[PDB]
Amino acid sequence: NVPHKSSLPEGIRPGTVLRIAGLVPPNASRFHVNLLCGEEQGSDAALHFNPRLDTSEVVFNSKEQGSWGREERGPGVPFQRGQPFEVLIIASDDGFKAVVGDAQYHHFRHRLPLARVRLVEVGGDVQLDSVRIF
Amino acid sequence: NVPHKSSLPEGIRPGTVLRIAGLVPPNASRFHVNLLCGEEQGSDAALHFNPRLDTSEVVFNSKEQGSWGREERGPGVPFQRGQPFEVLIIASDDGFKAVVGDAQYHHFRHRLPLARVRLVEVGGDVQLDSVRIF
Ligand SMILES: OC[C@H]1O[C@@H](O[C@H]2[C@H](O)[C@@H](O)[C@@H](O)O[C@@H]2CO)[C@H](O)[C@@H](O)[C@H]1O
Ligand SMILES: OC[C@H]1O[C@@H](O[C@H]2[C@H](O)[C@@H](O)[C@@H](O)O[C@@H]2CO)[C@H](O)[C@@H](O)[C@H]1O
Repeated sequence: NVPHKSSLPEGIRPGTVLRIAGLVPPNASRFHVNLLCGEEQGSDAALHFNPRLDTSEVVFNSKEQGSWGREERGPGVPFQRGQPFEVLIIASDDGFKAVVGDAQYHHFRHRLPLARVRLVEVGGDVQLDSVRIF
Repeated sequence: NVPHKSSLPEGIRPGTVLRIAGLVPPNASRFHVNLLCGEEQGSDAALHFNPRLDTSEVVFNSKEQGSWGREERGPGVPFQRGQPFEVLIIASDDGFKAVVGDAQYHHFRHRLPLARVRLVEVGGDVQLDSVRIF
């Protein structure tokens, strides 16, 4: 389906909320939500949120000068092929809160400063009904 | 018809999201969402979100020492009788962002210090499905 890419020219502040509503295809493998620091290829990523249906896992990480940081994995997979989903990604001064459904799924401490974030990206095996930045 | 009242023993910070999902009765006059700083009757209100189906308006305000403050009004009423709704109240360093539907509605700029808030209440003419604090 069409992916999402949107600029955040001033960055984001504690209280920024990214809301993604969609539907994991019935034969999906994996999709992702990126908060990048530029339009450049493989740019630094303050957050990489990667639900993996094929391997039954959800990986969190950051990227800096082309090398990945230490992965963090959440408890379980709050996604199912063929089911719709609602994701909130909430920026605090300490980290990102990943809310799936009606419960917080994981908390990802910042590695890159918030003010360096300048681009949001949503793609993969995912059908998107709405992407909003509040 | 049941009202929601839950304590925030650790308070709220920037990056906190208050999600409310419910339905407005077909005979509703008003319902309210309050962020109070204690369980006192007539406690100080850092925020008071008051949709009104009878006078067709949405009022924001703050209470301090029993006295209401300056009233702020949103553009229109994104609520209807006999219709479901979703409301996001997002706390940041500057104020509270009120989102209704899938669109930013209004921004209430802080009056009380955010650290005062220790309690959440939802009452009035409203039928609640979920009230989550992320
Ligand atoms: O961490 C984000 C990236 O992970 C890469 O895959 C990891 C894999 O998760 C890990 O288990 C091991 O196999 O090494 C790989 C990288 O070192 C993904 O390929 C990449 O797309 C990101 O998701
Ligand atoms: O909204 C704060 C309080 O307003 C009270 O009614 C106000 C009214 O909104 C205002 O237009 C003016 O006429 O003074 C009235 C009395 O303060 C509500 O009765 C109260 O519940 C609060 O909502």
